[PDB]
Amino acid sequence: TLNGGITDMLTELANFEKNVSQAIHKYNAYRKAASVIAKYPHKIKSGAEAKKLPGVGTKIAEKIDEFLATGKLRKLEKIRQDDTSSSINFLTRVSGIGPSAARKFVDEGIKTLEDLRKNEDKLNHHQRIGLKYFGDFEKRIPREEMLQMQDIVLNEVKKVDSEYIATVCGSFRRGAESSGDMDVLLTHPSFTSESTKQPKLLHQVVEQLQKVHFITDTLSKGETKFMGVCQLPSKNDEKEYPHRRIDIRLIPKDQYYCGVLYFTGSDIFNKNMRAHALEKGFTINEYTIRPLGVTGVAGEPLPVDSEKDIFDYIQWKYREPKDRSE
DNA sequence: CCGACAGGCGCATCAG
DNA sequence: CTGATGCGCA
DNA sequence: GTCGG
Ligand SMILES: Cc1cn([C@H]2C[C@H](O)[C@@H](COP(=O)(O)OP(=O)(O)OP(=O)(O)O)O2)c(=O)[nH]c1=O
Ligand SMILES: [Ca+2]
Ligand SMILES: [Ca+2]
Ligand SMILES: [Ca+2]
Ligand SMILES: [Ca+2]
Ligand SMILES: [Ca+2]
Repeated sequence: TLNGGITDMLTELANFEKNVSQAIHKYNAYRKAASVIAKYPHKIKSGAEAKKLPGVGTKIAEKIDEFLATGKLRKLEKIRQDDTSSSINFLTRVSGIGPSAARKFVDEGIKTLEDLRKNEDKLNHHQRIGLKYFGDFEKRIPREEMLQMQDIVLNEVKKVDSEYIATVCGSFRRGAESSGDMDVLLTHPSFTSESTKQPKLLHQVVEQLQKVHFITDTLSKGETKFMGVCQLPSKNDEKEYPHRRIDIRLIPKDQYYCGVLYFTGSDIFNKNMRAHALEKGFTINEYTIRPLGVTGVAGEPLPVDSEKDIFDYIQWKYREPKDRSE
């Protein structure tokens, strides 16, 4: 809230570039700016003051100038009244409709929740589930409920095979008091970078979670990654809990820390960490950290036995999950 | 100035 | 059918 | 939209 007006403003423009301009690099640029301003511990008095931050430049500065003086932004007022823009922006709030489909729907006269709800035959499976649980997917998950979802998931995973480890990552592991969804990192000794000795390792976990009515829906599902919906059981004469987005990723056990670094986030922390490693001659994915030879070719994986080790290689002081939030 | 800008899984489509 | 490209999302 | 080489 310190520069809340400013970071709200920038985030809105970020969402505009992504969903309407389909300009993914302007999106990121505005998000980087937002991020850096949020962490800045003085009430910003001018654009010039903000320009001294990395990722804030000439044009965001002018925008901050206009906002400080008048309390709003002309470019945004216009965007707020452009019907098309607002309609394309709204439809992307549905899980499974990105900038492209949203623009296609709006060209065909589909602009509202009602339009969607009586054109189910035009949506793919994912888009349909997102529509179905549209309101639920935008409620946040209190940490108390995340703690119950974690208990179910670990216990059921345990029940399929005691050798599995499941770790709830995302904002939950960063200690947040509320979460947007649930991210589960799954490992098992039969799946490593060198061999897959059992098949259905992810499937059997999903199947067990569906069997106890915890996973209610499936958005997509391959061998290593599941994306879907889950729900806590409710007691008698109570309202049902909202349905919730759940992601489960099966990662090679020997690449656990690159993996858990990756799903712990935040999204911008990773982007800033991958972007900083690139500048120091490495590349990081969910799997490995590798060096970069002059040609742009990735060297062979470096040894890693902790989250901390990854931070060393790119000359960063270890930051606890709590301190990786935006 | 002007080239990247993080990286990859699953689903969907298109050319052959 | 592969293989390549784009989308939506993590 | 921003940066740094
Ligand atoms: C979406 C996204 C996720 N990630 C990583 C980091 C995230 O912690 C993880 C998935 O987390 P998410 O499920 O996106 O949740 P979150 O960490 O954003 O927190 P919230 O629930 O409050 O929205 O994957 C990226 O590196 N880049 C991205 O763009
Ligand atoms: Ca700057
Ligand atoms: Ca969406
Ligand atoms: Ca999450
Ligand atoms: Ca997620
Ligand atoms: Ca029900």
